[PDB]
Amino acid sequence: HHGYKMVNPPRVVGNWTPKDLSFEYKDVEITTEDNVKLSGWWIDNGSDKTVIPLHGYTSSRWAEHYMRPVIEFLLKEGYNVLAFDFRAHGKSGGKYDKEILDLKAGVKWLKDNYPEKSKRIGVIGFSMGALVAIRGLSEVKEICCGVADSPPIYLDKTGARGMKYFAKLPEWLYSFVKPFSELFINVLNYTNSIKKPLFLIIGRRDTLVKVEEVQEFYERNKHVNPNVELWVTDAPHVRTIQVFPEEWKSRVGEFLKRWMG
Amino acid sequence: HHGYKMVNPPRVVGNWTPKDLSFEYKDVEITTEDNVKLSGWWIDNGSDKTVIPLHGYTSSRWAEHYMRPVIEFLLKEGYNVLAFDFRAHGKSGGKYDKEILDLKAGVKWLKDNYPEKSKRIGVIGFSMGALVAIRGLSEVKEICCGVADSPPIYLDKTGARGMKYFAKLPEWLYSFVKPFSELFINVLNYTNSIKKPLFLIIGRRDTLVKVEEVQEFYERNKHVNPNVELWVTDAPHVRTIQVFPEEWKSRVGEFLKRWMG
Repeated sequence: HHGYKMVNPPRVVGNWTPKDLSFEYKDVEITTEDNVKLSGWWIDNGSDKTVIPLHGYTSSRWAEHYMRPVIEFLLKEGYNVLAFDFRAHGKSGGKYDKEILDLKAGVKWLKDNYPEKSKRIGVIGFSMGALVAIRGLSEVKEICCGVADSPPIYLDKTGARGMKYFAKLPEWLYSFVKPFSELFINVLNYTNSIKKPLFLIIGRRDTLVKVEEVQEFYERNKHVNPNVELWVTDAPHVRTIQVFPEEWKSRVGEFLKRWMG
Repeated sequence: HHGYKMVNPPRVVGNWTPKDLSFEYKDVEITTEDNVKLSGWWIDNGSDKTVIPLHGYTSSRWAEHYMRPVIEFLLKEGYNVLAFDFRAHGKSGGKYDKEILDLKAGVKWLKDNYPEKSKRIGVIGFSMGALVAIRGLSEVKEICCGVADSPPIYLDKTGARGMKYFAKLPEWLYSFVKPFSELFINVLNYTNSIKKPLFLIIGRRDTLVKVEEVQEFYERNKHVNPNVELWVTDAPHVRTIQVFPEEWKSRVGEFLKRWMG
């Protein structure tokens, strides 16, 4: 095989909007510093606080097993929400590292256009989005706190684990899933630079990320960050909010109340 | 679940070009009647004959297990080749029935711009592309012959078969593959309208399309088409050319020589 010059994620657009949660919202376009046009929802909930939920690789803002519940949860807590698709995902433009530019653009859009709605900004990321949340908490000054649910710490190891499950499929399904494996950053370096409140969540039934990996991130970061916390759960990858919704929302709700005001 | 408003196929771009086969080629853009911009290779091989190889759903012109071999084969036979990505696949534009418009646009581009290179036009399709080849042979007058390798005859049944294999995967892989199942036309109607040479190829180890389905298409069409042929092979879906390359190329080469001149 000769490899792949380029592998763009699938684009999945769901069939619900914040209207289905009984919240008014705007469809907006956000432009990044490298001129990528992102698609998102601006959901003005009458707050001076905004939380930005970040979806995973190959996912989108619609993912019903974690994005719909987290957006509903955030709005019911009274926060404003900006929820956008990462580049090349969902309805966003761009051809498929750079997702930090997407988050920076979203924060800039809030500060430029709705500063009164974004006096405080928090981030919640899932899977790939949890890595972007971690990077954002380090590099984006306007973010005051972050939740990182199932962050891959060792991208190569996580990639290799996924591959272990490809052996079982029929050949047509294999050639479908393989390019995204091959398409699939030093995460631990961020343990030195994150000094802001951080809530790490990792599940024991996660077949992509080991609890030991997130535990080591915690052990390193806690020596320079007095507000990092770790929750080890009994759920699969990014599905604590699905399997343990009451506890996830209680704990994350308390964390956000603590830092968002 | 609320369903999917829209599911765009993954975009897979490989790392080979016709230069790697030692053939000069042009990167071209072809515009459909509904204004979709397709990407393709125009490979002028000094012939008055062009063959158009059509890839499958979620695939692209690069697929190394059938598209690279068929393009190499066609060029070594001395045919010109126009090889494009269907809408929303590979490098082609469009948001994801309509693939017949893509084929019509390719044929129009040849006839408009290179009529001397396309005195005869043949089509070879694989999987979804084989359905488009069948439809093209019926509806596009400029096409003189077609090869349909592994055409789904009953799209709903083929879709249902694929789903049988989803039960085995870990939950993260499932939510990845499911939208394309749900996203996934009366094919047998074409048995009445196809009157031009048609080579049907179907494998016994095909887990998506039953040999009986393609056999029934053959039985119906042969009463109005004196030049339809059927080859039942021992290969998996679209992989006769991979498992039996010499026989595939010998038989398809003879078919094309018979009709292309």
